[PDB]
Amino acid sequence: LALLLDEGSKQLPQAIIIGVKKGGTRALLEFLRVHPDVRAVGAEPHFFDRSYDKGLAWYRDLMPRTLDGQITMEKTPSYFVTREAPARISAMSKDTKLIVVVRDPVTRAISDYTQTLSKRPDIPTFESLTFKNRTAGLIDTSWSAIQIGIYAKHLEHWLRHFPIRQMLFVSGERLISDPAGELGRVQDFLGLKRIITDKHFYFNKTKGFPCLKKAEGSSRPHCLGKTKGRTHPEIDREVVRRLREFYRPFNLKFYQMTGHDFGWDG
Ligand SMILES: CC(=O)N[C@H]1[C@@H](O[C@H]2[C@H](O)[C@@H](O)[C@H](O[C@H]3[C@H](O)[C@@H](NS(=O)(=O)O)[C@@H](O[C@H]4[C@H](O)[C@@H](OS(=O)(=O)O)[C@H](O[C@H]5[C@H](O)[C@@H](NS(=O)(=O)O)[C@@H](O[C@H]6[C@H](O)[C@@H](OS(=O)(=O)O)[C@H](O[C@H]7[C@H](O)[C@@H](NS(=O)(=O)O)[C@@H](O[C@H]8[C@H](O)[C@@H](O)[C@H](Oc9ccc([N+](=O)[O-])cc9)O[C@@H]8C(=O)O)O[C@@H]7COS(=O)(=O)O)O[C@H]6C(=O)O)O[C@@H]5COS(=O)(=O)O)O[C@H]4C(=O)O)O[C@@H]3COS(=O)(=O)O)O[C@@H]2C(=O)O)O[C@H](COS(=O)(=O)O)[C@@H](O)[C@@H]1O
Ligand SMILES: Nc1ncnc2c1ncn2[C@@H]1O[C@H](COP(=O)(O)O)[C@@H](OP(=O)(O)O)[C@H]1O
Ligand code: NA
Repeated sequence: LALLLDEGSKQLPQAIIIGVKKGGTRALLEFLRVHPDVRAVGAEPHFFDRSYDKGLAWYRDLMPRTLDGQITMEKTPSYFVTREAPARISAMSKDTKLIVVVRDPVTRAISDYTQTLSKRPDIPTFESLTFKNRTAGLIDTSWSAIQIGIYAKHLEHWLRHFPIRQMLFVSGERLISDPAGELGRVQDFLGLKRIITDKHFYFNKTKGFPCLKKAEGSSRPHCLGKTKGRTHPEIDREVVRRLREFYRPFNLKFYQMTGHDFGWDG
């Protein structure tokens, strides 16, 4: 009795949020889902890093259906640091657009540690993990929480397979302070009309972050959940200064590669 509509085909994603871990990848994808021309995968696929042997038909079948003109997207934050991922994504399509939501490497590292802490309460201290010798002097650049934050090093690998014009570096800090402004730039990059705007957001004082007045799936207000916007433990103040000192030259190189000063160093 009801009219059942064509929902279109499943397309491979024309744009992927490839990083960074704890940069604000869920927030960005959630906000983009408000747009009538966006369809997104929910959970992180981890195709190009973990499930690549399943093949592209399996990956395609994970995708939402789309009507003509809609963009298909997913986010997997580990892609950015996955050595094989640039070649593999280019093999799917050299024209894929890539979004990297970046964040102050120091708060990104603490966020990453705090995520582990929320699931494993008796992990070692952040300060012990920061140093080779677990006390001072030399920073353990091999520790994942520090290594992920050296964005210029990972970016080099991507630029061997993509032109930088196909990459957008989104400010995780501005995504919080001015979500509508940042989403304006994202919509431009994706070729989307600039529909997501200031009126889609409000500041939730209890959450401490922007929330959506309406989500794609909700007539009611939507904040991200308990795993988003965690209270960080306090980190030793001198350790923080040392980590900021370690990242500064790498940050400046990243500003030079991307053409933008993200403000993490004054
Ligand atoms: C409203 C509306 O509209 N609605 C609508 C819609 O809905 C939708 C929506 O929209 C959306 O939004 C949603 O989404 C969602 C999703 O889905 C979900 N998912 S799930 O899956 O979960 O489900 C979610 O998501 C989220 C979550 O939450 C999270 O979680 S947590 O918890 O974690 O937080 C996630 O996360 C993730 C991340 O991200 C990742 N990253 S990357 O980068 O990787 O990518 C990951 O991470 C992880 C990893 O994995 C790992 O690795 S491995 O390999 O290992 O595995 C890593 O690990 C590491 C760590 O971290 C470290 N640590 S530190 O500290 O350094 O950092 C290390 O660890 C270590 C330590 O250290 C030491 O200590 C230890 O030692 C030991 C141990 C043991 C022993 N014994 O045993 O004896 C001894 C000693 O060790 C350790 C180890 O090793 O382990 O290291 C490690 C490793 O490293 S390397 O590098 O070397 O490798 O990391 C990790 C972490 O975490 O960190 O993954 C993760 C996860 O994991 S698990 O496991 O947990 O699983 O994710 C997130 C995201 O975002 O994604 O949620 C969401 C949402 O949210 S909100 O907010 O937004 O709310 O969805 C939805 C749905 O879909 O439903 O729609 C719908 C539908 O519709 S349609 O139409 O479409 O159909 C509707 O209905 C509605 O209404
Ligand atoms: N509106 C929002 N609500 C909640 N978290 C937001 C947000 N906009 C940005 N974020 C950031 O998104 C981070 C998580 O990034 P990802 O989804 O890539 O793992 C959070 O880390 P914190 O928990 O350290 O605050 C938080 O700072
Ligand atoms: Na973590």
